[PDB]
Amino acid sequence: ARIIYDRAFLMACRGGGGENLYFQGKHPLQNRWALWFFKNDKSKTWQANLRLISKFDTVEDFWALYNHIQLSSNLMPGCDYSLFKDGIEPMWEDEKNKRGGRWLITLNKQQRRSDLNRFWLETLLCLIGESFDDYSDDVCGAVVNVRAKGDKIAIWTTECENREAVTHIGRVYKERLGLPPKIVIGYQSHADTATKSGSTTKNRFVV
Amino acid sequence: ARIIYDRAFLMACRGKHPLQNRWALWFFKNDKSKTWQANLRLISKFDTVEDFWALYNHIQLSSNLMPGCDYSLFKDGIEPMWEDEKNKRGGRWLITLNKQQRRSDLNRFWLETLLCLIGESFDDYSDDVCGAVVNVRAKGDKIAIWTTECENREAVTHIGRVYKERLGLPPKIVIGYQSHADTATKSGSTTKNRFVV
Ligand SMILES: CC[C@H](O[C@H](C)CO)c1ccc(-c2ccccc2F)cc1NCCO
Ligand SMILES: CC[C@H](O[C@H](C)CO)c1ccc(-c2ccccc2F)cc1NCCO
Repeated sequence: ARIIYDRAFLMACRGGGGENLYFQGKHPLQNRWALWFFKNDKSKTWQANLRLISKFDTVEDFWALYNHIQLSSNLMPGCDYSLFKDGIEPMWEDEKNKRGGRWLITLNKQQRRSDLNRFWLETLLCLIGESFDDYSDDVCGAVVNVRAKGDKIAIWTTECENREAVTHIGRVYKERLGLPPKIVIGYQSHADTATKSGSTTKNRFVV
Repeated sequence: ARIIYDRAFLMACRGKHPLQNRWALWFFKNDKSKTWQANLRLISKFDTVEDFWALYNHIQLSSNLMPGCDYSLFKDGIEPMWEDEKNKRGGRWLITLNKQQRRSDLNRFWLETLLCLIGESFDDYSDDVCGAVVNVRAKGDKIAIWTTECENREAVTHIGRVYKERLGLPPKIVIGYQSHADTATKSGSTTKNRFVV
């Protein structure tokens, strides 16, 4: 049976406390997850800029990692963070992303201060909590691109032709973000996003 | 929980199973026309048993063995240079192959070394492993496991003992652990060993 945590449960497991007696007191995740960082440098190759930070598979180890990064880390533009299921690289060329795409939220300059941290955490909860019912199996991961022009947050899914999975992910995600129903989010095939065709990329789906 | 694969398991996964660590394969060469950083090339990274074997099977089919060249597999975020923050206080267990041992032992010992790394073969003391280097040379090839701290005797000697076991070296063939700080100093014909097994 799928391990599913709602938003309230994940939030109550936060701040630590549990003794983890018998190694049996932590709350297991459905999936193991890997946190990645990708910098920009004096042309290091794409592989040399992509770094694995940490992996986890309990609610408590998620929060120790989240609380740590929140206390310790700086927010540099040009950088990207990704949380992906164990064994999927955060690159669209990966077997599990090549046929896929992303549900994209773009924030303007002003919304860095107000919405970036909030929307990123809400995104992470959706992933580790298995919030999309059977369609959570279609999730690969989520990416945050920290940029001067405006930040991007996206959930990556495995198959852009699975309309029922994709649209359900998008509905629940927009709901969990608490976006106004007139803020429309768009799902972009990685194959279209890889092609630079001018102004904007095509949306396969919108919610 | 720690991800440990014995030698039989890794061999049966060959032609996904996650590795404890992500690993980076590097290529380097002693050309003078170019600065050291121009000679250090990053080939690929991986973090599953299957992606290790796709990379190993590829390099085994495709690549040529040129002397003067070095290959290195290091944990993600450690450069294969003794000046790195994770190698500067460290050293290496060293296996020198003589000229005839190239044809017979280089490929075998290099693979057995790689299995020790990706499989986490040293129990808690695999956290002390930084990587492994192969120096392909005319005089005789060198294979070494690099560890992070030459003063961690219990970690170092356990690595050395399990490594010599996994290489199937006879107990008469003694391997030596050399601090990077001594190996950086040229003091004559060989370097001092901090430990021996
Ligand atoms: C520098 C902090 C960075 O900020 C983002 C861009 C906005 O929030 C960031 C990156 C990764 C994670 C992270 C942590 C645990 C699991 C998975 C993760 F992606 C958390 C944070 N920061 C949260 C608090 O600001
Ligand atoms: C010439 C190929 C070279 O040969 C060594 C020196 C002796 O063996 C070499 C280098 C790297 C790797 C390698 C591949 C995947 C992950 C990590 C690695 F270090 C494999 C090989 N050779 C395999 C076949 O012998």
